[PDB]
Amino acid sequence: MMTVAHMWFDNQIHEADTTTFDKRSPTWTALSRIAGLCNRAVFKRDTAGDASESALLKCIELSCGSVRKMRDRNPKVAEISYQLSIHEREDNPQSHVLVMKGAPERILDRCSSILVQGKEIPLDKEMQDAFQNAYLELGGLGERVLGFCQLNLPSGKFPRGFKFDTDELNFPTEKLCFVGLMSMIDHHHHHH
Ligand code: NI
Ligand code: NI
Ligand code: NI
Repeated sequence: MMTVAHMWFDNQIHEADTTTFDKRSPTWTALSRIAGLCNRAVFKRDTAGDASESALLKCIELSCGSVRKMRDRNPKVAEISYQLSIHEREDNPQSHVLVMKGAPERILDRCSSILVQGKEIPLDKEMQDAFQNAYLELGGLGERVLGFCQLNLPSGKFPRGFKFDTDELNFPTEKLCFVGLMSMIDHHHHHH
């Protein structure tokens, strides 16, 4: 049974509440959403979906509340299974946000920018290294590591009700904004 153990964002490793750290950061707001929306899985309880998304669903459910309700005000418009999905932003219904997850390194390659304390900054060398190092620690704990990114689709070219072509990409899947990593562990010993 999977459970999110750690995560990397705002350039810092975080412990997942086994009972994230500071939720204040808007970066955590986005990661949380990417982990809840780019996720097919419903009901640490009885799952229905693959292991990883099961854990994510549990993590976000406990850390942020009803993901059921999160998925409700962020209508799925398109989807693929990396894994991605586009939604009508709760923020402003008129625009869309592309949420994607998958292999850390492959994910990283599709990102030009990255969020640090809510601020989007180019994903230069320094940051790529911060990522490699993080990716090394978490993977080194024998945990399954996932990468999370998103992209606020321009409302001009992708207005509300734009027919996204899931097969033949009718949109961009490159130059996304890296948000964070989330590592999960395959077992437990006791509960607190
Ligand atoms: Ni730890
Ligand atoms: Ni153990
Ligand atoms: Ni203990």
